[PDB]
Amino acid sequence: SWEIDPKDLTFLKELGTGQFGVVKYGKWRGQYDVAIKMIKEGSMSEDEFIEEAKVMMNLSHEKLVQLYGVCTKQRPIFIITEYMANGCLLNYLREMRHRFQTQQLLEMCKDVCEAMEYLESKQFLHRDLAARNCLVNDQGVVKVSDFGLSRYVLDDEYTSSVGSKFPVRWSPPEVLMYSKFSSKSDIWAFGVLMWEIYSLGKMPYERFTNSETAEHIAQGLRLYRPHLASEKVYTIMYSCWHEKADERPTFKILLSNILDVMDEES
Ligand SMILES: Nc1nccn2c([C@@H]3CC[C@H]4CCC(=O)N4C3)nc(-c3ccc(C(=O)Nc4cc(C(F)(F)F)ccn4)cc3OC3CC3)c12
Ligand SMILES: Nc1nccn2c([C@@H]3CC[C@H]4CCC(=O)N4C3)nc(-c3ccc(C(=O)Nc4cc(C(F)(F)F)ccn4)cc3OC3CC3)c12
Repeated sequence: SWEIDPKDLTFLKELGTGQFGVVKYGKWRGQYDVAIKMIKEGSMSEDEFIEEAKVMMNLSHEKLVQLYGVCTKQRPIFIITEYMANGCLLNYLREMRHRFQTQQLLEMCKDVCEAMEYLESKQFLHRDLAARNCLVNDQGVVKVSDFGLSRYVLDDEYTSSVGSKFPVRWSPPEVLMYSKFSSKSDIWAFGVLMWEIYSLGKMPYERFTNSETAEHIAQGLRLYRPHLASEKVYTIMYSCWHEKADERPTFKILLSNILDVMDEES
């Protein structure tokens, strides 16, 4: 192995600063488009991160951002992945110029759902699913990335429910109260991600702080219907937020629900 020779990279454009590193667009061996992510020095538990990155090189799905290889014989480490020309899903949703149809928003949900069903089938949790960790290619296809990487973050503001950078707004009650992660905490976050999509990238619980969000969820209260979601779309995202984790659906059930709504609506 998975080691790419960094001398085979041509850097063409600075894409900016993403979460945990700078990303560049470039080519590999003069021909192939790639994204090159330079992992910020001191941000990750490096040996654990590299070992898991190499295991993850064996994952492949049309709706997962493909990992190609790594460059670990110098610092910063580089991760070489599929290049997603339309960038981060959250930024993309927030651009009102796109004038999305709701059928396009439901297709974005389905793309993510397929990717998560595949990760679950391979025994992987995402652990930080959110629009900010999804990317959009030149054809408008949404794919999931950054699966599992929260496990290697060294900054304590990101790693426990008490932290300022912890994804409180994408967490179920058992995560906020007891740090209980499971396939069902990924299901809850997926429902929040459908809410982000149908809200065109609004922050979940936008009028609340993280502390107030945790209290809201502790009182059994939830997000409410985005204007663009139909009653059936809202029923699907809401089903992800059952207080009892065992009552939440699986990704395979959500996928069936989404396809049924697509056929019915649009
Ligand atoms: N592939 C990309 N293509 C185009 C743009 N991209 C950006 C932009 C950065 C600037 C901001 C600014 C605005 C914008 O659109 N932005 C997006 N980040 C990535 C990107 C590249 C690599 C990985 C990456 O290395 N992922 C990874 C790596 C592993 C590992 F191998 F390490 F294990 C496992 C799982 N996933 C993740 C990426 O984006 C994260 C999802 C949002 C990419
Ligand atoms: N890593 C994989 N693991 C398992 C399955 N895989 C599949 C399946 C093929 C059958 C279909 C059918 C059904 C299914 O699930 N499918 C998926 N493709 C890849 C895979 C995808 C992309 C690249 C890839 O493009 N790699 C790359 C790319 C570059 C670049 F040129 F971009 F720079 C440089 C270096 N490496 C490499 C792949 O596997 C080979 C073993 C490593 C992988």
